[PDB]
Amino acid sequence: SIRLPAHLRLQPIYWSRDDVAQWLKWAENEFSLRPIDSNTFEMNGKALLLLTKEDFRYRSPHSGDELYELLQHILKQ
Amino acid sequence: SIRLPAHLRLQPIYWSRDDVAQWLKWAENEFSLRPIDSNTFEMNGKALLLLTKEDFRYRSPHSGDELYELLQHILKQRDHHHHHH
Amino acid sequence: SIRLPAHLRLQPIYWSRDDVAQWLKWAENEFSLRPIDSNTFEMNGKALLLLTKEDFRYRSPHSGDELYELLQHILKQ
Repeated sequence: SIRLPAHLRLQPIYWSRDDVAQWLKWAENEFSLRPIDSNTFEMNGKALLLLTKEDFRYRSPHSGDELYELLQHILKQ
Repeated sequence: SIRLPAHLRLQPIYWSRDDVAQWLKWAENEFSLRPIDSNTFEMNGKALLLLTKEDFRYRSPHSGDELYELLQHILKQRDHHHHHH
Repeated sequence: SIRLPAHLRLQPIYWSRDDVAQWLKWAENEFSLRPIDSNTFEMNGKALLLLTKEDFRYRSPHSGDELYELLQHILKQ
């Protein structure tokens, strides 16, 4: 299953810039992804929700698609 | 959700150049974007609608994707406003 | 038929990042595919299951569709 750390259980639309960075770090560890510079997603959650999947892919060629789908899964929960 | 001020809740095609500037200020605040220069898009809404996402990135290296997609969301909202029951 | 080697019979959701790489190595040989880079999917099984078929196609222009359907077959088994 997919369970977020307590500090990230709020809806993504409320995530701060730090929350987004924490989410990226959590995802890296939970899914064994290649590390990326969190500054590639220089925004909060409300802005993150505006990005298209292609926007995720160009920011992270190696994990963007997974991160986008992970976010969709979180929203669907 | 996303709610524009009254003077901007019209279809973007009806936005004046000043409306576009006001939209940028509203967006910067609403989405906590890095400071957007007032000369980023000196044109009216009809003109803004002709730009591509790449154009938004060139004009706003820091917030182009956010701004372009925010405009897409606004267009979808207007479409729903005019076509729902 | 399609039979996974003993070390890959555990459910994909439990695959480690190395297991995913082992699956790719097995698939390339079993299906006579073009060479698959061992880091084509830098993630574990939980992450692999979140990707879409389009993502597989982008990651592997030569075999992504086949690998995605192979995974579905494994999940159905």
